[PDB]
Amino acid sequence: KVIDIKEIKLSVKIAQNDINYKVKHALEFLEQGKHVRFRVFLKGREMATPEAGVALLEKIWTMIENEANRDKEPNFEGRYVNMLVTPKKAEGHHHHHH
Repeated sequence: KVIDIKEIKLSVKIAQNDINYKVKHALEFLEQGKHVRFRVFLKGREMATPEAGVALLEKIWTMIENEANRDKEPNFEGRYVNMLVTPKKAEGHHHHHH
């Protein structure tokens, strides 16, 4: 595959500073025309509530929605809640290789 995708991980019990830092890189990779897969693993106690991961991911989406497109919704599947964002620089079609 020519499409390289970065899978950035987060946690329910995560610092906001860490989230902020991660969305920065997420945006930069999007600017490269790549995809970032946000995956969150429920630590243990919060594993009883999948919505915790969903809410975390939604916050991320809120932060980067300015330069990111939403590929799908965050959902709990395989003990990981994942959401994917497509770069807004997509559909260039001719915008590659100088």
